[PDB]
Amino acid sequence: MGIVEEAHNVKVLGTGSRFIVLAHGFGTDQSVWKHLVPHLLEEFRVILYDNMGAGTTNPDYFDFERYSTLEGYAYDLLAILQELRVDSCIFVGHSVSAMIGTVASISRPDLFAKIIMISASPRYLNDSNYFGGFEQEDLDQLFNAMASNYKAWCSGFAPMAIGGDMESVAVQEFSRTLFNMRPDIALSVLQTIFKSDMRQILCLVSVPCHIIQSMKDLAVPVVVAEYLHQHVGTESIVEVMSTEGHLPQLSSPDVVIPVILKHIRYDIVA
Ligand SMILES: CC1=C[C@@H](O)OC1=O
Repeated sequence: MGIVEEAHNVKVLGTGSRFIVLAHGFGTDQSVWKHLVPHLLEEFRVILYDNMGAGTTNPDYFDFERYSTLEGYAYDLLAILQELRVDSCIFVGHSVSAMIGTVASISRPDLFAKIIMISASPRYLNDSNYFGGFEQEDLDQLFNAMASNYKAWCSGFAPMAIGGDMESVAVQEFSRTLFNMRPDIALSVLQTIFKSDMRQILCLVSVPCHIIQSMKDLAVPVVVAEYLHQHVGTESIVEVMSTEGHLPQLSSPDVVIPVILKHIRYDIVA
């Protein structure tokens, strides 16, 4: 394996000709895609990778300056796509990875045939002019909790992010990946995500975007999906699903997998 492949736990599965890249969100890893991957093996070559800072990655590679902005993660994605020699791909970014691929696509639009966003937001904090879902006090509270008892925070956060029954399998799975992060990395990364503001780069997007989210998502009001639709600088489409949860591809795969497959297969009218 190449040096980049190894560092990000890169996997390339399936026997298709076209590439599809699945990029996971905060607190989880490439296993979040477990219900989707079996349906792509015949049509594509599926690229899975882990973000630096996930519990599956080496904590000594986490460079706090590099990842102080989402650009740092976008550089990692480009490096992965280069090492693998992708010509073009369909990119599926979950949570923060939606914006990471968006940033990457502005530097290299040739690499991206289409972006599919799941549980995406360009900004979580409110503005007298924009509703992201959170005030600064909400954040201060979250971070005080994380810093004071990470193990306890993971147990209470997991059911909230996942939604539905608090003793479900998906909650256990997310709870476990959450606690596998080094607490100071988890704290730093979630702060970086919650403070971010990508609104101004949306009009520069030149790759069509499919914007998918649960109707009940603790971190993404439904109006943020409309916001991304309005401000993305090219063709885009919204699909709000009748599901609850920030990781719906994991907690409601029976419902969510067909939606993602639909947006992989069909294209938006130019
Ligand atoms: C999983 C997730 C949390 C959200 O705030 O952004 C993400 O990446």
